[PDB]
Amino acid sequence: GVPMITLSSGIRMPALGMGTAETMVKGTEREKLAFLKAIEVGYRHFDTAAAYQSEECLGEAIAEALQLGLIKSRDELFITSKLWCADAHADLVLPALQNSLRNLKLDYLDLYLIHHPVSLKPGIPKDHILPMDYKSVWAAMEECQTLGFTRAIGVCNFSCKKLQELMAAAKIPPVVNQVEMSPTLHQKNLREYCKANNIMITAHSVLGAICAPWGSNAVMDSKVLHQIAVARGKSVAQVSMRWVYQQGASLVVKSFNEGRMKENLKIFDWELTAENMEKISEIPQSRTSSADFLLSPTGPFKTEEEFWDE
Repeated sequence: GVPMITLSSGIRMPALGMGTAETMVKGTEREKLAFLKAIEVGYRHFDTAAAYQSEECLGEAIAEALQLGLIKSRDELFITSKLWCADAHADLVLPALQNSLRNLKLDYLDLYLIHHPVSLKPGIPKDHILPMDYKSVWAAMEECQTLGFTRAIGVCNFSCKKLQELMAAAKIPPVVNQVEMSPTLHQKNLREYCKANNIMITAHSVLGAICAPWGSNAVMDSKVLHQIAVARGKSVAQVSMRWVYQQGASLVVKSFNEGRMKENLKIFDWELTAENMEKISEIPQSRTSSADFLLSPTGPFKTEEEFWDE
């Protein structure tokens, strides 16, 4: 099945997880049925965020998955949620996590991440984007683990530069850095630093977010990946996701239909040859998921090069 990844703290992590559609609107009951279907197919790692108001759909799906005997216990699952920038302030982190736990109908999370390396004024508007205090927020994240409300803590979309900034006063180092990674964004430099510090790389937007406004077609319409997919008898989607795992990375994928989420679990039964990786290593680079919704002429980051340090 899905291999387990041993994180730096000893916590086991299912290498392949399923995320939630990045819609900052309410949750549909078709989302809940998709989560329940993933559990029935064989997914145990699920990745949500408080910014998408879809946690209650995952909480309902977990509850019904236990009712239907699909899983026998909650400790069979690896639930992850993220801290929204509006609550990315010291005294506001623990109320934020306890709210996500009440929405999820859970008592603890398996992993708690910081969504973006920025803060927001508690109330996209560009006047509200505020520079993050990495030391005080991470200390609150560190307390969230000590009190038992989460088993591990991490970060999302953190550059190698900003990681060292958070690693300075860190008592509990980040276990996971969830960043964009695909055959069009190799992240060699970031994966080089995280490997030497035992930070796990979890890849989002493995397919370039073809369905989102901030996405592109650089992965799904790649004629390089098409050629490999036919040689190996796979789809373009499985070639990209196999590449991420074969680089020693975790990955969260968004599955809107039972056809794809059944095929996604088959990336662990085959292997890309040595050339296949060399032909992919020379693919031109293009970052899809842009933080231009977080770029403010008044805030900490005003260009794409400052947010990503590239």
